[PDB]
Amino acid sequence: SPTGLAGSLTNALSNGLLSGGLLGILENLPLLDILGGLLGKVTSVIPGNNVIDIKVTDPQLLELGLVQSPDGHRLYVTIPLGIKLQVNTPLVGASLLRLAVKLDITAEILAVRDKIHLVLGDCTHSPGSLQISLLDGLGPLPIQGLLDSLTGILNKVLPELVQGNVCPLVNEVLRGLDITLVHDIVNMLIHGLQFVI
Amino acid sequence: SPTGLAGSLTNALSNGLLSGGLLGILENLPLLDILLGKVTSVIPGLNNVIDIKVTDPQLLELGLVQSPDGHRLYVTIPLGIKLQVNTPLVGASLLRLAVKLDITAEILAVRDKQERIHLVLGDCTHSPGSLQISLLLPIQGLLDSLTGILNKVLPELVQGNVCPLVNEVLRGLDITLVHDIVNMLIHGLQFVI
Ligand SMILES: [N+]
Ligand code: NA
Repeated sequence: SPTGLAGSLTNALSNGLLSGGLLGILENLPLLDILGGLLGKVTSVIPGNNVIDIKVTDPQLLELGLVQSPDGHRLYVTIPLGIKLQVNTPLVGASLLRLAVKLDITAEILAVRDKIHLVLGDCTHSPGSLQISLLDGLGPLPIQGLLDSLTGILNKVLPELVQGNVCPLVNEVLRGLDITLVHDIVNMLIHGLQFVI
Repeated sequence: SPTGLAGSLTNALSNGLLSGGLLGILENLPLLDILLGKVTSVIPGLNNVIDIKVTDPQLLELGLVQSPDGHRLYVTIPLGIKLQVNTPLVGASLLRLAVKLDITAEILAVRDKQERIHLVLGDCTHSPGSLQISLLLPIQGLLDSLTGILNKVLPELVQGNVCPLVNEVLRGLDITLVHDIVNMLIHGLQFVI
């Protein structure tokens, strides 16, 4: 089952991310930190328990993708990510929405010189990767009256959040990859040779 | 466990050989099958001169080296066996031997006139100066006789039975491992440390 560089890099990346650890990073996202208006936020806190609450669970990593530029000098790894968002309200003590979330992080890997060598270029959220799906709901009301408003803000906040949280890690994983694996992959890029087919 | 090509190649070969399966081939070597005293034993009815068993077949760490131009590759396949010598005539054992032998497979990348690149074996040979022999009522006499014949027969026998295998293994290697190695050899690029 030993294989070539392409299959070795993605296998090595995954193992690096998981010992990062990515899943913990994907469980401890500060979604509320960022996500009338404040009057309610104030009335509930001063209420002396309420508001809505959001739990992050079932974080997961899926099979990485790998694509190489036609010229052969650049590598683009895509990192499919998954989380579930449990939307509740402690006030009534009920769960209103259960969402499944999927998102991709597209990291570009470059070869660079500074006397370590295989480095992260652009880390970003792939456009169109964010798929929010309804898993469960208290009833027809939150689904017909809350979801779309909720997902709407989510399509605006999450991607840049995940990118910012995940993106540092992959760089830490690139530097720390097997020395000999890196060396070989660099050679192939420098000479614009295809190893991802 | 994920490494570069060199590291990956060695592990791939080791797993490939063992599941080949190399050990069985070494045990089943036809050492015996190979004048007056010889024909005499045949004519009598109820007698067998001597027998040899091969035991404790073992595969050691492969060695890898790359040519200076970076176009050819030389993998070293260290081998080990134990030879127990018996005389079935009497019911006795005789002596035990430890034999260590090295096989050297050269691995090349050649370009086809049709732009296709194939990875090719040619050639495999028992490595000169590899064969080593050690001792585990008297028996000092035959020892030099057994040592002498082993010294002029074994290496070619092992080469003959083993390197057909390695050739089988190289064919069955991972498609992308081969394509990656081949590209780097045919473009003269070092990946062996
Ligand atoms: N809504
Ligand atoms: Na629910």
